Amino acid sequence: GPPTSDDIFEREYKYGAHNYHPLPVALERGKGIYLWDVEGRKYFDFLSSYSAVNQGHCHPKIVNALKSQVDKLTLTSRAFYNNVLGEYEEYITKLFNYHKVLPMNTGVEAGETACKLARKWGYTVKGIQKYKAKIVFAAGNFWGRTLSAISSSTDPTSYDGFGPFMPGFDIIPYNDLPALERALQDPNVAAFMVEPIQGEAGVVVPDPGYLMGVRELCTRHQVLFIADEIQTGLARTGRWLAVDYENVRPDIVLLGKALSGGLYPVSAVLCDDDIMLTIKPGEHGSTYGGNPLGCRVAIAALEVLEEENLAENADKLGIILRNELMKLPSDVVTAVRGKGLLNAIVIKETKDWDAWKVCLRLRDNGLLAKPTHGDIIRFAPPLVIKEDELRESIEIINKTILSF
Amino acid sequence: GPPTSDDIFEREYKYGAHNYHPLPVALERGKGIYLWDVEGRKYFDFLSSYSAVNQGHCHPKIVNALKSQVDKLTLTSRAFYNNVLGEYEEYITKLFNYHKVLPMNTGVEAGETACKLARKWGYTVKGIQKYKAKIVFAAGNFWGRTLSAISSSTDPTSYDGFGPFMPGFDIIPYNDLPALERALQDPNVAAFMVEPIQGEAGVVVPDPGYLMGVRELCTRHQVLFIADEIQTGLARTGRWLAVDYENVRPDIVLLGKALSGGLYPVSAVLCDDDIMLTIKPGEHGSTYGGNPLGCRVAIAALEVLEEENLAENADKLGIILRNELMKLPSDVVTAVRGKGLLNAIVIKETKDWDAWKVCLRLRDNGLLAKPTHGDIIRFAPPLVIKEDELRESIEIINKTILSF
Ligand SMILES: Cc1[nH+]cc(COP(=O)(O)O)c(C[NH2+][C@H]2C[C@@H](C(=O)[O-])CC2C=O)c1[O-]
Ligand SMILES: Cc1[nH+]cc(COP(=O)(O)O)c(C[NH2+][C@H]2C[C@@H](C(=O)[O-])C[C@H]2C=O)c1[O-]
Repeated sequence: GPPTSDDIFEREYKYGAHNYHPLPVALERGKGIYLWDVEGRKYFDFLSSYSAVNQGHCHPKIVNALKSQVDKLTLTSRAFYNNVLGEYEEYITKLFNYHKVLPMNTGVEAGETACKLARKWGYTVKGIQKYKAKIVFAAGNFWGRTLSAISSSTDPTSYDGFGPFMPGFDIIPYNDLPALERALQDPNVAAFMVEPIQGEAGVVVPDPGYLMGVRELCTRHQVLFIADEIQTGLARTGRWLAVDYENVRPDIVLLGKALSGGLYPVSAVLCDDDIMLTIKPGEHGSTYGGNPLGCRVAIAALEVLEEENLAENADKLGIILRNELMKLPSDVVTAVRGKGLLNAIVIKETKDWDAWKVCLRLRDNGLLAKPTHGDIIRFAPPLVIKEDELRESIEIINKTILSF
Repeated sequence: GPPTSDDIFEREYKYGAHNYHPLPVALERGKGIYLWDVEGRKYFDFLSSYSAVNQGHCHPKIVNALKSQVDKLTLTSRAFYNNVLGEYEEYITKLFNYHKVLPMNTGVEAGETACKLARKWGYTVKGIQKYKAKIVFAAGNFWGRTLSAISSSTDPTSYDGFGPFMPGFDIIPYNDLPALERALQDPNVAAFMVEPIQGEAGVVVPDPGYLMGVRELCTRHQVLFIADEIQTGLARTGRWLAVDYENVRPDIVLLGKALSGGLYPVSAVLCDDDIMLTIKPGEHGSTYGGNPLGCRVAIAALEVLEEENLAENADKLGIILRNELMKLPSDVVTAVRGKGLLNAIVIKETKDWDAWKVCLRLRDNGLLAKPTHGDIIRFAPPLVIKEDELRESIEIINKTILSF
């Protein structure tokens, strides 16, 4: 065990795969909104592990839930029942007001599950001829790194080199109701999968009334509306789900990341009986999906969000953050956009700087954030952050931006 | 919170998806080789969560590793480095003697990652024209429930209804070297993915010399040999990897399940530099893949396997188990097969009994096991089980089988 930061990089370089190019910073401790590196330096976290730690790192109540259950039982597999799962299922379903939930582990798996449902329902309920069922996605979407996920990606870095692509995936522009209308003319379309705000694409927010339109068009052409809320859901945008901003009820909602508070890989797929029960016994699952340990963390993690009114906090602090960022000069920061605490800025890439360089200097001033395309820096702190703390971070941003 | 077993079933029936039909038994506690239900009844576990708990449930050293790290840091995402990952990577790679490891969460994800590597290497190193690269699998294979996984399945229950399938997946019979030779005639084949013993299919063991043949044919036609050891690896069959029985070195090995000891979803993809480095930064990953918490559990979990010589235990006890099971009457138990502590029996389905009924009666006599096709019951206890305990379980098996 080499203790120094450079030794952590070079050890991961030798023995680990080069499938990431992370911001050079070796972290050793995390608590609430703060991260510490192995030389003891302290950083505000403005990524929140793409929203996985809405509750802040190692939130005590979520930690205790984990610590309590590990001493009892962690995995039976779903060959048997465990005592915890059904309790979790009763909570999550009643919370979001859907008949049933299907538990999975990672975010991609929730997506894969939704496509399987979309398709199954397409064949069995809609009466589409077998293996002609289609799913529409939006350009800029991101929902994982499986062969299926990357088959619906408009990002060359994701799909280039990764071999024949899954058929039945059509792609239309995001934030475009005429495009959706055009596409849903084909009776073989089963679902449209879309994010209320596109995270990985650079916090792209659609025009007011987009989600209402999507809901209305889906209903009109008998097509399932799948809301991927893995990153925008669970309080970050300032509501339980980002779709709540327009009072829209998707057929299928996907949850992940914050569902655990960073303590365990837990994802969920929420839908009603007419859709969910198209999948009979033996036809879908996952070894760790619904395990006792994950479910306990999830209950705790959801309790934190509700009882600390983190949505309401996120909404109000979001406004402050954006208003301050808009005071930066238009020549340097060309855009500020977001809902709640899922915001971003676009920096003008020039001969004296880019987003990477900025993020390096932010790190040197005690703030951690990562660029997502080369001009776009994302500002997503944990939702347990308070007004003064946020105003310290903003000063760190201003300082760093104005120093170039 | 209803405390009774029937209430656990009916609550999961109402609020949870119907994608499993588990053996009616509601478990609340697990430790070593034992599981306890909510009415306080005690059961030997002869499934080991399909090999996830090789180390027994809640093994103290693995528990402590989890308990220690949760208080420190659990998830930064791979936008940054953490202090733990590279330590894990140095251990796992040196243990199995491969240059690099790519960390993922669930078993399916390791599979998906291997195909992506197989393909990428096919295009970039082998020079296959883009999107003609093929992967061969074996009939009866099982490696997850993604659209890709089920696209290579010969099981109707897995693929029927799940919409157009991934191209470039050819399927040949298992345990058939002439079939493999035939298939690898096509220069566009990139990899052959196969299990040393097929778990989900009903513990199907190939003839001695199959894996040597597979290794020799793969090498001859410049095709990657991908060994899925998610279930057979990590001591269960009586070796570090089941492939070790024939001293064969696959190009890519997949690990999972026992890599954590049931305490966390951790999978790994192990290969050398010429294959691994075909994937550049930004082109593959996973939110929870390589997280500090999972890596700490994994180190601990691998330490238990080595320092408690569980392979050596598994091998010896395996022999006893099989020898005893073969003494059962041929009229009832038509086959016994396995390596180490991954065994199974086939029951003759008749009007007086089947595998399901048997497993119900085993439950009533304090043993837990599930059938995998309707005639096949799997016997896979945790590897920390000792000779007397195993001989108590055997008496439970004999008793139950002879009572019909
Ligand atoms: C809306 C939505 N839908 C599904 C998923 C799949 O989630 P998962 O990783 O658990 O399979 C995600 C995960 N988003 C990630 C993962 C990440 C990495 O480091 O690989 C980069 C990144 C940026 O957004 C998601 O944002
Ligand atoms: C060799 C190998 N390779 C990949 C995977 C997928 O891994 P994972 O589920 O972790 O994603 C598995 C999973 N084995 C399981 C999971 C299960 C269910 O409930 O669906 C049926 C069962 C029987 O063995 C595997 O044995």
